[PDB]
Amino acid sequence: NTIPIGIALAQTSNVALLGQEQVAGAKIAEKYFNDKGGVNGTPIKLIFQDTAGDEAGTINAFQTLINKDKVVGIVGPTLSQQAFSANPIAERAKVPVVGPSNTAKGIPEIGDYVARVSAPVSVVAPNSVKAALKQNPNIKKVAVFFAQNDAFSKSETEIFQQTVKDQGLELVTVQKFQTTDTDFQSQATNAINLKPDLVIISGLAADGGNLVRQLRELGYQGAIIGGDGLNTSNVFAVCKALCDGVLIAQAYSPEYTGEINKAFRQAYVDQYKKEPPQFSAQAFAAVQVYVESLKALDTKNKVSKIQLPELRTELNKQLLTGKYNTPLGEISFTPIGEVVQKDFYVAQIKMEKDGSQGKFTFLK
Ligand SMILES: CC(C)[C@H](N)C(=O)O
Ligand SMILES: [Mg+2]
Repeated sequence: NTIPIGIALAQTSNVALLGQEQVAGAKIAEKYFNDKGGVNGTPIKLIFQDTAGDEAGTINAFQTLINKDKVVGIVGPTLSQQAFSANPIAERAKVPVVGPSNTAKGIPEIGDYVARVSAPVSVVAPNSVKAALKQNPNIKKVAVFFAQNDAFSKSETEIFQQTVKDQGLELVTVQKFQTTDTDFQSQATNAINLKPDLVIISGLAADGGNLVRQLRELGYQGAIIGGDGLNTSNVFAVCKALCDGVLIAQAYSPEYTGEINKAFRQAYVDQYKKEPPQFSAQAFAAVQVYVESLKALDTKNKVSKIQLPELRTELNKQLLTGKYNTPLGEISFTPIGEVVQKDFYVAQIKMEKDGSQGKFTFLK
């Protein structure tokens, strides 16, 4: 006997350039927690249902997990775009959802069954603008790009634009693109003609990487910030040496000294031969929230005897009250499921000259 927890992430499509790191973190969590006896001796069982890259696929994944797989709760989905469509399904069904990486404004507000462990754009994004200004205090002109079809990108770009204004900088253009575009020559040229000192990009990974590469190809030599959708080593293949120097805010640091981060990091590095990325740590934290909440609930009200609808409702109630020492740091939730988290960072892509290898360097 095991306790089923649903994992609904993008395992296919270009959205999997983000989702695959989340899957990796979830699997590390499953082993970590099951090796510790699961829920008071009862193992958990992660049930993975691929969402693919759109809303329909996410809705289908959620419905399958809820109805066929009888899960006690869901971790997912990957994108805020998917969450706004699918999370109401879980809300209506009274099944908890813990978002690992949905950072758009409004996610926890979807309902009483929706929480997230991922700090939102309003607190994450401004960090990278400040870091760019530290590296070049003479930045004056800023060009902004965003994916107009993606909910998170639209939410993130508003924060970047407001931050640019509040820092007293000149916003010289806002250019739009689609996440499915591969070519950005006209937008990139129109921005470059305005002589920006800083370029900020809110898109996802393939699109963001292609845009970075093209800006450099077209002669742009200024600073570049990527938003959360570029926050993956999967961009390295796309922009190669021309990824070098891109600044990306972080809601996780491998060097954070919390005991569980040490264990998570060691497990990750031993397997993948590089530092754990933010998305992996966030997925681990989401699974941790479920395991620790299930343990607390089970101690007070043995879960093997609770029928599923009540188990789901009691688990949701429990998780919202918990405090968790996770790889992300000490976190908890507001009464509506927003994460409470203290520390943020900025990292910078450092490519090797040949362009075939790189890493994220954390700024001090
Ligand atoms: C990069 C992506 C996972 C983004 N944080 C979102 O909310 O969709
Ligand atoms: Mg909520």
